[PDB]
Amino acid sequence: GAPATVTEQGEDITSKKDRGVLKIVKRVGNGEETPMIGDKVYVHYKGKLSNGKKFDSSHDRNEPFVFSLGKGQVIKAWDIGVATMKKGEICHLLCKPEYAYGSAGSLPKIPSNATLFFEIELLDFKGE
Ligand SMILES: COc1ccc(OCCN2CC[C@H]3CCC[C@@H](C2=O)N3S(=O)(=O)c2ccc3[nH]c(=O)sc3c2)cc1OC
Repeated sequence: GAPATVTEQGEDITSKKDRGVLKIVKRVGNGEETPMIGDKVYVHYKGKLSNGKKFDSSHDRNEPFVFSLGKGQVIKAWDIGVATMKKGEICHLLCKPEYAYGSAGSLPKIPSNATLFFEIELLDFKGE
């Protein structure tokens, strides 16, 4: 399935090249511009654990998830991954725990040492 495919066929987008964050572009977005640090970014996403369980979805809430890019408001994999996206892009990200919730996990849904899969759509980005 998609998690296996990004695990085996994804591109390492980390600066360390430690394969901690792998990406596949699923839908090519618009133009060449990616967001800049501090931009307000609007995304839709769904996340799955490596046991196949969906643990979150913005679609199911009928509202996007909004954060300021590159400020540690989200897991490291998201700051790194969303920074690579164009407006309108959909990607898959495979996130090792060192770029996610680490040994701590995140109760109630994310266990210790969890590799996470996300589908992310970059809806918009704007400077404030
Ligand atoms: C700078 O370092 C950090 C900053 C913020 C962090 O977490 C708060 C931000 N945040 C939650 C929003 C959401 C979308 C954005 C990505 C991610 C997220 O970052 N989660 S998520 O889908 O993985 C997700 C969803 C439901 C859910 N239910 C649970 O019981 S656990 C859980 C996890 C953690 C950081 O380092 C550990």
